[PDB]
Amino acid sequence: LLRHLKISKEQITPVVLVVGDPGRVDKIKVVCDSYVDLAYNREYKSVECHYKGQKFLCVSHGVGSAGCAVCFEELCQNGAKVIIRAGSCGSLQPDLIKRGDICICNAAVREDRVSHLLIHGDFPAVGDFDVYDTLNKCAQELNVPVFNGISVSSDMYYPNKIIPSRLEDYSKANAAVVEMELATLMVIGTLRKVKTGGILIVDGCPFKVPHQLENMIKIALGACAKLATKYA
Amino acid sequence: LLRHLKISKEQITPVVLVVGDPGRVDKIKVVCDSYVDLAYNREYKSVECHYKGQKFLCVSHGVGSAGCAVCFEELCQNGAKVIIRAGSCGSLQPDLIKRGDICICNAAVREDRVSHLLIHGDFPAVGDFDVYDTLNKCAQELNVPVFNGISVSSDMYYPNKIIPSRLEDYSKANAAVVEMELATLMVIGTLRKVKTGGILIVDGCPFKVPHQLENMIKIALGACAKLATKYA
Amino acid sequence: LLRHLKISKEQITPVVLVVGDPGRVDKIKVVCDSYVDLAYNREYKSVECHYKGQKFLCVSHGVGSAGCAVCFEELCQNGAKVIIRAGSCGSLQPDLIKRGDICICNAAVREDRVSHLLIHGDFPAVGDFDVYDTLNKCAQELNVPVFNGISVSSDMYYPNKIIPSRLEDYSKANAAVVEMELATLMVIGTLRKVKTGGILIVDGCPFKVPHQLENMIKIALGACAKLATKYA
Amino acid sequence: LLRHLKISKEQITPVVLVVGDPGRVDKIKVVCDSYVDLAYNREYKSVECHYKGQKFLCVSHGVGSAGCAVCFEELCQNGAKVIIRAGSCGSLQPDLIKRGDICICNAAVREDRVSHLLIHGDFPAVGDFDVYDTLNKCAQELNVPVFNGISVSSDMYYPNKIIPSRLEDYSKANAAVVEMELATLMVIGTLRKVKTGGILIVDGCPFKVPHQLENMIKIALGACAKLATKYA
Amino acid sequence: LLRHLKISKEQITPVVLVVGDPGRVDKIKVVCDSYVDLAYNREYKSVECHYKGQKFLCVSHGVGSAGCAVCFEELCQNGAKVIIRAGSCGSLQPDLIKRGDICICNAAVREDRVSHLLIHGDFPAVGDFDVYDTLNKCAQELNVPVFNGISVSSDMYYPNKIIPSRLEDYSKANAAVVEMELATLMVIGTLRKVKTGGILIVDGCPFKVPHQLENMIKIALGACAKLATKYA
Amino acid sequence: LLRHLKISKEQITPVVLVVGDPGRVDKIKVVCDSYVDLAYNREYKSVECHYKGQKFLCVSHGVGSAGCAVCFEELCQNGAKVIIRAGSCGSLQPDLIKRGDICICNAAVREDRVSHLLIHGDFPAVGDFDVYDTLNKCAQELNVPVFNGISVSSDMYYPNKIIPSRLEDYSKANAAVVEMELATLMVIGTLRKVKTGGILIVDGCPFKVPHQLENMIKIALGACAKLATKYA
Ligand SMILES: O[C@H](CNC1CCCC1)Cn1c2ccccc2c2ccccc21
Ligand SMILES: O[C@H](CNC1CCCC1)Cn1c2ccccc2c2ccccc21
Ligand SMILES: O[C@H](CNC1CCCC1)Cn1c2ccccc2c2ccccc21
Ligand SMILES: O[C@H](CNC1CCCC1)Cn1c2ccccc2c2ccccc21
Ligand SMILES: O[C@H](CNC1CCCC1)Cn1c2ccccc2c2ccccc21
Ligand SMILES: O[C@H](CNC1CCCC1)Cn1c2ccccc2c2ccccc21
Ligand code: NA
Ligand code: NA
Ligand code: NA
Ligand code: NA
Ligand code: NA
Ligand code: NA
Repeated sequence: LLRHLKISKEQITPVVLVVGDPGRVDKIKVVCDSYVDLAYNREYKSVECHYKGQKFLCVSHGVGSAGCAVCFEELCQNGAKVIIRAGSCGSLQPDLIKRGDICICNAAVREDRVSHLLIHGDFPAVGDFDVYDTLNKCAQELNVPVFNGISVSSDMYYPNKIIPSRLEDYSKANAAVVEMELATLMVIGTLRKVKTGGILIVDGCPFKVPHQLENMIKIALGACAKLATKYA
Repeated sequence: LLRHLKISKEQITPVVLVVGDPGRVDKIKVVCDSYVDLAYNREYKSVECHYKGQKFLCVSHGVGSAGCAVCFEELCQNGAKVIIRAGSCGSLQPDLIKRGDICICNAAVREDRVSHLLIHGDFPAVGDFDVYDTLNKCAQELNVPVFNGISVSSDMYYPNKIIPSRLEDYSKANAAVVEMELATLMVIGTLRKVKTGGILIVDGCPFKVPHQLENMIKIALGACAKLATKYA
Repeated sequence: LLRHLKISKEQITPVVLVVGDPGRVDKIKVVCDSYVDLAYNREYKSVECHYKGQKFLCVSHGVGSAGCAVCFEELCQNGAKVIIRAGSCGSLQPDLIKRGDICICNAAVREDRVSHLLIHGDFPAVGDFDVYDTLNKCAQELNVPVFNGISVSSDMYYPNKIIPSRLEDYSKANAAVVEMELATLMVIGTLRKVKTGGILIVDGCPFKVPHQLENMIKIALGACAKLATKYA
Repeated sequence: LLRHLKISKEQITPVVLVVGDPGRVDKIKVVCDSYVDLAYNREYKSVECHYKGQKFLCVSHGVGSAGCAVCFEELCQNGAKVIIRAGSCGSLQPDLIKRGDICICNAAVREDRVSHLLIHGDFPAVGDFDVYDTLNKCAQELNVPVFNGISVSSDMYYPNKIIPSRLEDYSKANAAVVEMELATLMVIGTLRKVKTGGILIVDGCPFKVPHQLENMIKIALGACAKLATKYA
Repeated sequence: LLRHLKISKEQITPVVLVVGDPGRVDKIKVVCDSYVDLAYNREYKSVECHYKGQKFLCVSHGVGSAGCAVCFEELCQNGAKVIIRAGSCGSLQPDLIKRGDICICNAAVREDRVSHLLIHGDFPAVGDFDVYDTLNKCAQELNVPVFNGISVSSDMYYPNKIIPSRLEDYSKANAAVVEMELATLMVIGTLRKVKTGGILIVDGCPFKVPHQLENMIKIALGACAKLATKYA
Repeated sequence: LLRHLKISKEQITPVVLVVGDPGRVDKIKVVCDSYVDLAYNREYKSVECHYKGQKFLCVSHGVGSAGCAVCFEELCQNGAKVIIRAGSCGSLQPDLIKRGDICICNAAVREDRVSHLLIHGDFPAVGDFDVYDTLNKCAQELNVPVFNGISVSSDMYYPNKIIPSRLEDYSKANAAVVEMELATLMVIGTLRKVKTGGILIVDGCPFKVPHQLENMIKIALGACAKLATKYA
């Protein structure tokens, strides 16, 4: 069994949908056609989802880059071929990207540590195009407006007042949103030959919805099934 | 209510015992005299422990520095005065520090990112002496052998083969153990005027027990009650 | 007139094809339907290309990141909306990617300086998806096999023996090819809201063709015309 | 003979008191019960002190981290087991820590270079607890009020106006005092398995006494004798 | 033949005058006594100059550090013994150093990347004294007033508004002028045992002539002939 | 009075000769024509030397960059115009530069901290040419063979075995010698508009004489008198 996910390599599907909150797994699994509870250890909850004729895991990775890296490494080193993260984010363009808006991200700022412990900082955190394109196409098909851009992946949710946050810098650099895991997923995926992507819903802004969440989940599930079809 | 711990500032005790696994909270709370379940959100589980006439929270912080920082910031900014982490670690001195051995750590290597987003890297991750001294004294009283030293707090649990891990370097520098949160707790505590400490049990070695865990938990609970007495 | 390109903002087309060698501009312009020589100053040669009913500039940017940044900034700050770089590269996967092979790159390693003088190193050098997708589709249409991957953009062509080159590190990290400008183009484009892309032909390997070049040029010209159609 | 201290390894006592000024050695040695002048080379003056039945060296280390490292390395590599630095410092909390106040420090900011040439910057500069506890206890016994905290060890005494000093940053981070050697002593001690500590008297503030110095010296001498007793 | 300069090692003279613009080579070669056109590839134009009885190449290196490094490495690894750069620069002391003024520089700020890929950043970018002295003496002989100082060699000509430029910092540090190649030439020369120097004419200021250019060219040619005499 | 040198600004001569050891001041002052003892505080000993009709201070600066910076800042901010360091060094080219050989250095590697706390690391540590030329000319006049090159100024005299020393790297980069202060003197001098230089005698090699010292001192004194003549 995987040391922390507590599942076997035989239970790892080619496509895996990852989310941060173990509770969101339970909310996702009930909107699939059926499911099989697999394991629940620490913040890592794993369920096998059945959707549109296809099967793919949904696994929670917990909050933050170092914790999610444990999850992602165990999946990538044991059979996963596609990992899509669905999660929440904050808007770095509050005049254009509002609460409830959905963003499909192709790349990320590596404001973590574990990616730098894996490869030099000059290396890009970048998603797989085919995964990005699949998420965009599933949204168009469901007639759900979405934004596209770069996510700032930061290990600091609560800032202090001594070292200035770089969020305003990255906003001026046209980063779209902020969250805490995407860049780690992307680097690990690139290093391990796993195709990755990310779809995120805005729930706040670091500067001065149920319908949207349902839509984002449908997009994420729709894309997982489309990609899973290729590997079946 | 605190955004992620989902408890109120009135429920925050002066002393808090933190652990990584929500399950370990449940294992700890039943060996106290009594307890009050408070909240469970994401990987953050909070319980009020009653032990030796005193009361103190036990809260899980999840795996990894960025995730535990969310927990620690919410406690430090809302009334906590003492935070002791009890957890697991790997031995960096396998000829001297063996599986099951217990280490009480006074300082830590800042191989994370969030501490660096809070204060310059030259700043030390260091625990409070009185907390360190209390944990040592509780162990002596229970006649439980312990080691003392520096912990390497690393955001990388699974290494890759491109960038060498610094664990051997830090072993040669006489670091005792490795784990993934202590340095983050220490810096946040220093910045926020919260006294911190750490007690850890060895469960592996990155290089070439139930009785010990019970002992470590007794030491941690013993020290929490001693410190809580001062604030009551 | 632009200070170094020596053309006017009115002569800047929405789509620009950039190459390193002023001579390659002359080789490209004669395979278009017609052309208009615009300017030639330093290594910056500018020609207006007419191809498949569309018009777009072809401009040389010279060798190396600091020199090409002068070219790219003048285009991005004066009307350019799409910049595609067509150039040469070295294979970082010599068993899979051979001399003459063509690579369409979505992202790049920022081993330059000017990108870091513009934005923090954690920021990704990433291309525009629509541009990447257009280059891939034009190749499929012409039945020309291509590879896709990350380029290492390095300011050091001739290494010395004191500081080890990171090329082997990035090869192990699954970077596909090496060249000297793509990452600079990508960051400048992201900062300036300009869509960028890159198509490259392998002409060597840092470790132990005319038909292919013609094909790569046809792909690059084909994609420029397709994108130019949108802005006309 | 040691290359720069000009004493023999047989003259090295288990406990050594270090100070910056060779003159302070002469002021310290005359308040002991008796003494033996050993050597004086460059700024390194060594005397054997006899106090409360015990013997321990008092050695000057000069101004600044690179110069004191020569002194500390020669002691640690030739028999020293405990090194206590007694010196002066500036207040980083001028509303709380005033001129003449005494601070016993447990850790330090590594704003030097030599510590970084010895071990990675993430490593903590931290003192030995038993040494820290001994200095605190000797002060309580003599009824001498003291403060405890982190020292900023900076290689820059005279700032210029181009690069901002980090002293205000570290003050906001709750560093207590500033001086120029403690962090270097701590890292060298940790690497060499030597127990270190520091006691400092405030003589200024970087921002907007004889009785206290006598008290601080008594505390330092008192602690040296207590520690020396263990090794005799 | 050299890969990019397209000349043979037999055509490399001991002394080489380098300039950025291929056009400036043509302007320089006609004021010599005679010349021999050698090659023109990319931005690298090479001509053999005959002046005051001596012979030395004049070669263009293009804009920017990464591009000029290709030129400089090919010369230094194939016989060159002295390389003098003559070029343009911006004044960092606008009250003292005005448009048209000439500066002979002995050292440079390494705001590039390739020098750092060759040797650690602490290493100085410094010119050869004898070359510096020769340029100064040739100016005195021609009664041409000149300034002397440090050049900032920056890879960023067009700044953006997110990361502050260090030009004001270096101006306060008494750097005289800014340009984009000198530091790269100096480090490569030091590493390869080639004597280097730089003479520059002010053509702007980053903050709030034909006679001078002719004078600067005469100085540069005068110094090349003097140095070439030693090797003939 | 200057805070640490304990002399007045009126006692500061335009030319100052600095050495590390207070004892070397006493050895130097007796070979001048006459002298005036000024002050002795900590490792800072100041004497007014009379030589060949001129007067100039000789001041000891102690061991190491942070300590000598205190000395150099007090001189540069209070009237000094020329500072020459005479000292010892280790050979980084043991096959060419042997024990007793004398090296006159024009630039230095900034392996310190205080220079970096004053100005960004890309800035060169470089000496004044006129000072360098004067030292070379005084040696030629006395028929004393000398070498010229770059010094590595390192804060680490005693290396440990965890982090590799860069001395071999810098030797391969053609650095001539190693010592511990020159780079700090050069940066401080450049920032403060003080002309600096360095002359050094080899007394060891980090890898696998009285007549020479007398010669080096004569050269240093000879150059001080020549420079002092200009300011009198
Ligand atoms: O809300 C998610 C954060 N979700 C996680 C936080 C803890 C568990 C789930 C996005 N987000 C940020 C991510 C990183 C740093 C700062 C922010 C931020 C600021 C304002 C609004 C949203 C923000
Ligand atoms: O076992 C804990 C790790 N516990 C956490 C891991 C995930 C959840 C709980 C200590 N530990 C390490 C911490 C950091 C990096 C490497 C190691 C390591 C290697 C071997 C043995 C123990 C090790
Ligand atoms: O050939 C292009 C380089 N083209 C430019 C070089 C000068 C003008 C045109 C790709 N390339 C590299 C780019 C960067 C660093 C190293 C290499 C490299 C090594 C071997 C083979 C190809 C290589
Ligand atoms: O006074 C000691 C400094 N003692 C040494 C200085 C030279 C010899 C002895 C503490 N101190 C500082 C140490 C570091 C950097 C700045 C300061 C500082 C500023 C104001 C007041 C005190 C200060
Ligand atoms: O003009 C040369 C630049 N020449 C080159 C530029 C492109 C081809 C030739 C000096 N220069 C700068 C060099 C670096 C960065 C900024 C500046 C700058 C700013 C104002 C005035 C002059 C300046
Ligand atoms: O001897 C002087 C050092 N003098 C000072 C040392 C303490 C007081 C005086 C040159 N030197 C080095 C300077 C820096 C780092 C390493 C070395 C080194 C190694 C071997 C031989 C000479 C060496
Ligand atoms: Na977590
Ligand atoms: Na983390
Ligand atoms: Na160029
Ligand atoms: Na460049
Ligand atoms: Na000193
Ligand atoms: Na120092």
